[PDB]
Amino acid sequence: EGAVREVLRPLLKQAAEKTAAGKIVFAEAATGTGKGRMIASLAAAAAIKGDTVVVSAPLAVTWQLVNDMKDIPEVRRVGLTLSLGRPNFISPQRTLEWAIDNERADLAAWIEGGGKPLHELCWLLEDALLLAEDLPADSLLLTSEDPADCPAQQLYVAMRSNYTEAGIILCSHFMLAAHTRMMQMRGSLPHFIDTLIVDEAHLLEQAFASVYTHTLRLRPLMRTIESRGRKPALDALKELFTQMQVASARSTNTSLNVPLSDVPELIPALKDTVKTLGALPTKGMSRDARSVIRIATRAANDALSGHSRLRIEVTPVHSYPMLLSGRSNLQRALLGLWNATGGATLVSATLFTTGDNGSLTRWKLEVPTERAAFLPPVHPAWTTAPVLLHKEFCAHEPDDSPEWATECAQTIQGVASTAQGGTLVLCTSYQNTELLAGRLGAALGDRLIVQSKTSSAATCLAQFKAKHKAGIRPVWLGLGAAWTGIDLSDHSLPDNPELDRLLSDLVITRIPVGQNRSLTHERRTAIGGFRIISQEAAWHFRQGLGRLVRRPGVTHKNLWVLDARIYGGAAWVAPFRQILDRYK
Repeated sequence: EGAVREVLRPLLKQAAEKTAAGKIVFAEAATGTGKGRMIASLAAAAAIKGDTVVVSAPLAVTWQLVNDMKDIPEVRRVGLTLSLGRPNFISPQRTLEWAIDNERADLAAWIEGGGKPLHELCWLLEDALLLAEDLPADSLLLTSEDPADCPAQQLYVAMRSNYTEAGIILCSHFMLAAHTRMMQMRGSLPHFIDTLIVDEAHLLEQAFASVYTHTLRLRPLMRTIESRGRKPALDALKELFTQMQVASARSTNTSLNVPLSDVPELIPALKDTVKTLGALPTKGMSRDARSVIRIATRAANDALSGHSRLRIEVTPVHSYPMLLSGRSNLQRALLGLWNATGGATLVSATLFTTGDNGSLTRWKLEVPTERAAFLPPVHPAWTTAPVLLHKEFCAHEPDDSPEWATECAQTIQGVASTAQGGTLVLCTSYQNTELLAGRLGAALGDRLIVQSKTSSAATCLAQFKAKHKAGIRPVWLGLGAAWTGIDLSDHSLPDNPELDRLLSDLVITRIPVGQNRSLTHERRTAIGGFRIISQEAAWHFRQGLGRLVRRPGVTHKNLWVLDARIYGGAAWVAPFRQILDRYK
């Protein structure tokens, strides 16, 4: 209990209390405040009382979390274990195959190299998601029908051997979501979690979302069908492929997620497929082909079903044919989680939108308001003290045009000249990256790091690290996952914050409006209006600004916000300027 830093001592004692009361606590503490110490204290406290403690954390931070939690002597009496279900592991074979015919050389290399971390934990889905953002995880996850000699399969078996029913179960958000959905469908986790601690809860929602996303990928399926039932199964898939195109042109864009009612052209083939794929003999099938037919049938069924929304990728737009089916409402699934939860402490650096307003996060995770509790935030002054906010900005309104691209690249070149070290330059579009890359790369080589669909966020991260260690002054056109969850703190030199130049300049080229393409946020925006478009945008803005200051004691860091609309004095940019007035 005594581990926690002094400033987090109050937020602990409330959160431990209310969770004992049965409330769902929203504990927001900024990055670099020793949150893991608090997590350890709460988990041990609820474990010594004897009721089941489950701490769900992104598996990337599970290492430091166990390193914090085993320093409590009570978590040695009462056992600590790690529930590592197959939802944590991809299929190396299927993932490598998907990487090849989608030309993600980074992902293919990582699989070939052994799936090493970015027993030892390999083939991790979170690492693969660092490597490939749009991974169709549902059809690339380790299943029960995968070969015993498949490396990920046998690593999972080796860990299932070491699993002992214990007091504190450490968990990934994906394991939690998969367990909850499995419980949902009846009518390796405790069927009633008495105490729940969710680190990095801002991601938990997406986890649940991914667990309900079923994807039918027709090319590996057709090649797996390679026997009795060949023409019917292959031609059912062929028809399903040919009907996927009469909505890939009918749609005003390929990207709007339509229900099954809007596009009935897919209804027959689906049915056909579901039976033809089911007609094939399982005696006469290799163990690994069972997985690709099972997952395909499950996706096709979850298409022709009560509550699901669809999207298509076929023909000239997308070389890899793929039908996606996701639920737009996660109310039943998250309420099944919460009804099986006595108390819960949602912990993250970003739970609130302004002050202690947990309303949007409340609605995201479908917490019942009678249980919610918004404890006050904990943001020490050093989150803004070393930072120096500047004024200059690309006067051209960001409209994804060559004029804006050239002028913004001019401004970024100036920043690069004054830059004393690593520079992050966050964009909101692949196109914004393409343009800025082309115009800004004439002046910068061996310094420019351009994020791309081919060049993963992880590859650019490692290139930033290495170009820093050698003495180059690197600029990174960051994108997507660069706003959230890339740690740009120099990992050497921990014992002195000193003058860390790995991230000296952060550069917001554009306000992150509409970066959330999830179905759930689409429903929310439909119901509640533009105000939560703005709330989500300011949420992403907070997270992007959170890249810079990672721990107490840093110096000479510079914030740059190049958006024209922020200084144009309009009304909607008000909550952004409000978080900007907190600087300099």
